[PDB]
Amino acid sequence: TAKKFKVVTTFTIIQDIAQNIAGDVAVVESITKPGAEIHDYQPTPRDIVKAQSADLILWNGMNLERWFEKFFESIKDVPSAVVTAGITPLPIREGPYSGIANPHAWMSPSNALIYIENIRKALVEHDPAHAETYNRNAQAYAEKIKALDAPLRERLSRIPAEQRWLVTSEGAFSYLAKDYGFKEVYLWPINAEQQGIPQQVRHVIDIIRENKIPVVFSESTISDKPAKQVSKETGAQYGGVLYVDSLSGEKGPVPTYISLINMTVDTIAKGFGQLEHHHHH
Ligand SMILES: [Fe+3]
Repeated sequence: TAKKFKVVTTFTIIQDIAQNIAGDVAVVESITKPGAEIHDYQPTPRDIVKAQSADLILWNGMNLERWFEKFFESIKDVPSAVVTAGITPLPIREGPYSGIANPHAWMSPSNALIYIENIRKALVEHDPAHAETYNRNAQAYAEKIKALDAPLRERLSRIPAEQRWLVTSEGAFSYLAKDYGFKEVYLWPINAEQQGIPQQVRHVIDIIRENKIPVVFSESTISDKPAKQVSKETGAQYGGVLYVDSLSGEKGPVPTYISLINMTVDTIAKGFGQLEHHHHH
């Protein structure tokens, strides 16, 4: 058989999901590389050539990729497909992007089942010669995602309802927090060049003090300094780096979509746990 069906995605979470559905019969490549900021990414000549060479382009939609529309004007005769059809959007409530959908829908495992379904449909339509391989790989991979729900829930189970505050830098965890009963606090609603972050840093400092929230987090594609400022001024621990916008590289700590969900939930649970330094009181 000749060269495989080539799929190009806008960022790495879609790439890894799509690659599991594709298995060995298609090659899935990501426009943005691990670690790169994906909201205001600036496409390069490599990105255009890679997209022009694909047989299918997958993107998130929900205004995640602010660059995609201009980028896509420069690609001729490549079909695109949004992978979030059927997602129920949560709105951004503050800032210059109030009213636009919060696009980080993949942070909910049960939304991943909708991503998988939409990717599977797109692949079967545009490469029907391998339809049965996509359908079987999509089914098998949905079962892996469904098996995550019960252990993720167990991992968070000793944080009582009123202590479940998720304090992060980007408000990128709203779909995860909704599924698992967390109240979200963020330093900015969504990545962008924007006013109001120093103000919000001080608003969040007050919320942590009033509710005795023990931990705050940052994310892997943005600067950890505002979160460290919050930790310094409140006494809350800096709980480390959460992954939402990007996987790591293939040899780093978060190589797959499932690992991103597990590491993020585990890092959250470790931030609330009492297993630090201990004395005999
Ligand atoms: Fe984001």
